[PDB]
Amino acid sequence: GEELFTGVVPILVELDGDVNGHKFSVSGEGEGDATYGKLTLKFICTTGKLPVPWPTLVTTLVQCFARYPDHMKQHDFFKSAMPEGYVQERTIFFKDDGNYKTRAEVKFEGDTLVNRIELKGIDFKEDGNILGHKLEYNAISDNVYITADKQKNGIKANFKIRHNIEDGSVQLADHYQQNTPIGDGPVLLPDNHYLSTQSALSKDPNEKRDHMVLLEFVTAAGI
Repeated sequence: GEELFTGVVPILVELDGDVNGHKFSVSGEGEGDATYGKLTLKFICTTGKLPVPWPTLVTTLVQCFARYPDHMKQHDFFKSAMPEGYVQERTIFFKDDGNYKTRAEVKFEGDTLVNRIELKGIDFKEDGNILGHKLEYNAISDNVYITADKQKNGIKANFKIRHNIEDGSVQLADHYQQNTPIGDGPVLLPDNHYLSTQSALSKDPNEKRDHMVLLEFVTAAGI
């Protein structure tokens, strides 16, 4: 499956969301180059205004583009599941606020790597940091800690994202993740390791729709 990632691969992302009954959709396009762990993406809210802050969607909106060091390549579950792909599920607990539950299918459609997502958010506070849009449009960076899940023939992960709040404080988002192959072929069940991930958020000065530009680097480490 790793052979499918040796060059630059087009990416498409499609998300339908419902957070406390606020419905929305997001589409994204860009490119990934796993040789360098490099992702360039642009997302648009296709339904109008996004009802949650963009930074809170970054993690949900393709870890198959991680750069695995040569000495770690037998620990890359993500690429091993391709082209058939994998289901990626999360619960994201926003401290003192609501939660997102996400289910996504990541697979090739031809030469394009597609991430199709449903997101459901509940128990958010109307005037909290998410629905109240109190988070800075700021980068996120952290380590995704992966372990094998032999019983789903896949992986689990956990990590924290600390989103800056406009008052100088932090909104914690505790992520719990599980990935399961879609196909029935052999996949790589890894030893414990992590993905060092950094996402830089920006705006396209010519884009009038509600949107997010991302430049992201993802590198496997810890072995």
